Amino acid sequence: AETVSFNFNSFSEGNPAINFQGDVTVLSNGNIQLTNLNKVNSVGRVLYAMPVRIWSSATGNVASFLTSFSFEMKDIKDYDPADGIIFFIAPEDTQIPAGSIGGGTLGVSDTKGAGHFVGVEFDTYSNSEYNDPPTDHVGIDVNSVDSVKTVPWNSVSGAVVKVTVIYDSSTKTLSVAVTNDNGDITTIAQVVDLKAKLPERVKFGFSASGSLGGRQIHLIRSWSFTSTLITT
Amino acid sequence: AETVSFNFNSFSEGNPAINFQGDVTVLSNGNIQLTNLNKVNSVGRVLYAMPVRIWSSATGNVASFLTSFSFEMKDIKDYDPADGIIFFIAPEDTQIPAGSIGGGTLGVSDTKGAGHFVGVEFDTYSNSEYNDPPTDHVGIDVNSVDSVKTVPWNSVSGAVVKVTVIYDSSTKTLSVAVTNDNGDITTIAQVVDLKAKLPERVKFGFSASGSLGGRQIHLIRSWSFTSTLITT
Amino acid sequence: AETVSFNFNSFSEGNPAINFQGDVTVLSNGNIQLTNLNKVNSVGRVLYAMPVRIWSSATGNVASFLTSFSFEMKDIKDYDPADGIIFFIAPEDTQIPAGSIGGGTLGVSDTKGAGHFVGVEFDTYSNSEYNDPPTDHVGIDVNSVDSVKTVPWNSVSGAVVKVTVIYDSSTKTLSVAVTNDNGDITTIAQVVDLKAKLPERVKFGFSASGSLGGRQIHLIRSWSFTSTLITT
Amino acid sequence: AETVSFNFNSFSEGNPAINFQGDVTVLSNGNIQLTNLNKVNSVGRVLYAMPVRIWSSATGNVASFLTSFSFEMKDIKDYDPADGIIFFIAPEDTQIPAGSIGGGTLGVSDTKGAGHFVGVEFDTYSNSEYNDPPTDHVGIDVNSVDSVKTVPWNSVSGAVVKVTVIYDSSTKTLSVAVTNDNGDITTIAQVVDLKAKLPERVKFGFSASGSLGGRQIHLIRSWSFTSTLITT
Ligand SMILES: OC[C@H]1O[C@@H](O[C@H]2[C@H](O)[C@@H](O)[C@@H](O)O[C@@H]2CO)[C@H](O)[C@@H](O)[C@H]1O
Ligand SMILES: OC[C@H]1O[C@@H](O[C@H]2[C@H](O)[C@@H](O)[C@@H](O)O[C@@H]2CO)[C@H](O)[C@@H](O)[C@H]1O
Ligand SMILES: OC[C@H]1O[C@@H](O[C@H]2[C@H](O)[C@@H](O)[C@@H](O)O[C@@H]2CO)[C@H](O)[C@@H](O)[C@H]1O
Ligand SMILES: OC[C@H]1O[C@@H](O[C@H]2[C@H](O)[C@@H](O)[C@@H](O)O[C@@H]2CO)[C@H](O)[C@@H](O)[C@H]1O
Ligand SMILES: [Ca+2]
Ligand SMILES: [Ca+2]
Ligand SMILES: [Ca+2]
Ligand SMILES: [Ca+2]
Ligand SMILES: [Mn+2]
Ligand SMILES: [Mn+2]
Ligand SMILES: [Mn+2]
Ligand SMILES: [Mn+2]
Repeated sequence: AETVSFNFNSFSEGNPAINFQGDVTVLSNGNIQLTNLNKVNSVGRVLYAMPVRIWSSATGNVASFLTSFSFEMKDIKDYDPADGIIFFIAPEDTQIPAGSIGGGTLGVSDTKGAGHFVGVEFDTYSNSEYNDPPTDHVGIDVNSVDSVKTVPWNSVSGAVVKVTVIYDSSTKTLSVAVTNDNGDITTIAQVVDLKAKLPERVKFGFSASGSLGGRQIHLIRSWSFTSTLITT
Repeated sequence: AETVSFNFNSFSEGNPAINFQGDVTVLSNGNIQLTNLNKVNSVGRVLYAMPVRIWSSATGNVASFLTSFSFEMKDIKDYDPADGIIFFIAPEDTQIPAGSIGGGTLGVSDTKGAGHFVGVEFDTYSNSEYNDPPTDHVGIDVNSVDSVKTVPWNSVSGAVVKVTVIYDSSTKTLSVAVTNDNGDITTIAQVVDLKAKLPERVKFGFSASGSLGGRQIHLIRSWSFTSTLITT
Repeated sequence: AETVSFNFNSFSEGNPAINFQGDVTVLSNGNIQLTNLNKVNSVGRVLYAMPVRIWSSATGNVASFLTSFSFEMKDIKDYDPADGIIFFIAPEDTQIPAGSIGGGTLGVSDTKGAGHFVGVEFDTYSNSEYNDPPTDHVGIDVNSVDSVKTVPWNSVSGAVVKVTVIYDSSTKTLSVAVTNDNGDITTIAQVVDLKAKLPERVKFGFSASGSLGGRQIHLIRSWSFTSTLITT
Repeated sequence: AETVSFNFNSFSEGNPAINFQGDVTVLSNGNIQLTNLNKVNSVGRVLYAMPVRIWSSATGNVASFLTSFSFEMKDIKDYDPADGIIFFIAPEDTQIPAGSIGGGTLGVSDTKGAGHFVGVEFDTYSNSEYNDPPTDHVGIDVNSVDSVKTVPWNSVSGAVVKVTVIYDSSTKTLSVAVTNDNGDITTIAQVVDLKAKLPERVKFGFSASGSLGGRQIHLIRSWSFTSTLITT
């Protein structure tokens, strides 16, 4: 089988194994800070530089993957804690949408909320334009920030959140387990045909954004990942 | 919310949080050995002593849970490396089946391979009487060792295996991510309505067994667990 | 290490992790109400259902623990706001003393004030028969409600009180930090050898009581706890 | 009573409430990074700007206090993870020792390891010149980094540690509870006469240092404090 595996307990600007897009910046503590607190409509994204083959066009097999990462979102004086973080999968040539307004687009979609990607969003602001639930939530996104499915969640400022994601190729099931600071877990699963939605080779990464009045600290602390594609 | 969470990096006899059934033994390194290498049809089971309420008859809600554990199976001279380990969920009054023949029953079912439990098996011997695939495998079991679903797997002697399981109550999806020593991951997912198959109060644990000719070292090295039930 | 850890931000009847004894009742808001305002000499106790091994006779080791909890006492019309709440540790077979008169015994001692337990009381009535200080007070109790040591305190009706207790096994020191509604803190420390006073396995819990004329609302709002025993 | 209370969920340079000394720096995420990874023998300290009266020469009373804080230490490529962080109490005019060599001095003692301060150290390097234990450890220091008492500990890279400290004026006991990432707790308590070792007006703060070959990330994430002095 074809396996791609990597582990990051801290990051560094200059590490070729990672693509930095937008306002992303690396702190002296190794944390990746996605958005710039001073910029309006800030958008920052980080992608694993090596594209991953999530499915074979020859066998029709989709890859199974296991990934876990930890992030932290914190409030900053006088700004609404917005808009959130999104773990996404997109075509290998993905870039921040031209003229991105940040905000509820989470840095992965156009103004209508459309884009080419599959991801798990940790949404901390309710955008009625994208049919967001009234509270903070974790959502499964398929080519749109208008979630296919969401579950109520609570974003605690300064809290380190651990997330585990399992994608089972056979069932095409995407399940997420979120471990909040207080020990409680929040889960959400959704069948998503990766081969029908994305190209053979994709890139994995994170993205976050802010608006003029909505800004907060978005940090990726660590990230381990393993994908296995059966080639037979 | 109602959360039960525990983390075992090592075990020690005398700990009231752990119930031992059968040929279980605690090694000095803190590892648990499930079967006795000198006994015919050995069965060993370890359970979290406290019953967990996976669903509420009052709200009809089912709990979501996230658990990861690591184990090791090592061949011993002369015996067939069998029969494996099973991570199961059973009624709180669960006991080793009376007159258990061990072997392919994995210590959780009767001779016909039937019993009251839901589990994830790491089967290393092909029992045709229970329709086992021809190779080592991982399987989702529901009241039977005749798996509802299996996925080809490989048990490497002396290899430390890491497993992560997510049960999403909303979708009733049980997903398993197995990480082999060589970095490759194996996944298997299955929709299982815990509320329909199990009583409100259950116990979680591991069971291993052998036969006269089938014997091998079965080790549980660690186990972390978190279940969250919505009480409103 | 052998660690037992739990966290309760709210409670609900049916959670097997909790044992109720006496007139305990769970409110719709998730709070636990210890006594029944309509019963004479009411006594209500809640205990963590799983026995904890605070010390090993095999190693002579004693565990250290950190626990924090919040409670509230509210006066009711024209009953005496009596008699208080007590956080205690007792043998796992602990039951409300037979023929308990409640009142000043706080639900853990006999009529003479004797019992088998260690605890921290938040006393709101002064029982001369138990040598209570003339005012409300926090006290360290060892097998008796005739506190080994007390510190003046003031129970404010309707006020939420936060408590932090640290037990350092090495020095056998039990220190308590009580944070009042107004912001001030009250502390009390006392060396207590748990190994000498209690058996290896015990239970932690809260007890409250009243009498015929002494009754009030005793509420347990939250409770987090962690103990670690060195097994080596 | 005279009570001083403050709570920081994030810090920032320019906040008059805090004094910065040495190589301290405030990351955009609100975290305080005590040492400079690029400087040899780096020392950074942070203090609550306002001196706190711990004892009174008039009444002879000593204040009790409750304080908890969280920090994080993480390794950096090719540098020994040293030397650690220390929560200290010192005269209101306390300064980084003249000609400090950082390293095992933790930025509070001279070359011989002497200084005017009381503190709890989270020591990650074994300096035999100060009689350190052979492993990472937590220690109570009184005017010397030659801890009056230490307890075995383990500094996990990238893990967020929570510390709770209670000082009971009555028994003059200083007990510390350290909650590790894996949930285990470590405690240490020592009787310390603040009145005899420190002036009436003191300053609380954190200090960390490194050497040429010894460097690591030292972050202070949050800090709440409450001291109450009985003025009668
Ligand atoms: O409050 C945060 C949200 O802001 C929305 O945009 C605001 C913008 O921040 C404000 O300055 C003004 O222009 O009104 C806009 C419309 O609400 C974002 O659209 C939303 O995503 C949040 O970031
Ligand atoms: O070889 C391992 C398998 O043994 C099977 O039982 C054998 C037994 O070991 C042998 O001594 C003889 O009695 O024949 C039995 C039937 O094949 C178990 O049934 C199977 O589960 C494996 O353990
Ligand atoms: O007033 C509260 C105290 O009452 C004492 O008991 C009283 C009882 O309430 C009253 O009805 C009558 O029977 O006299 C008793 C003796 O004083 C309790 O002993 C004390 O603990 C408080 O609850
Ligand atoms: O390795 C960390 C320890 O370093 C010790 O100092 C070293 C110094 O880092 C190195 O450059 C060379 O000069 O040898 C010194 C002697 O060991 C510190 O004394 C110790 O506290 C640690 O930081
Ligand atoms: Ca949104
Ligand atoms: Ca089998
Ligand atoms: Ca009393
Ligand atoms: Ca040192
Ligand atoms: Mn959304
Ligand atoms: Mn099988
Ligand atoms: Mn009393
Ligand atoms: Mn030291």
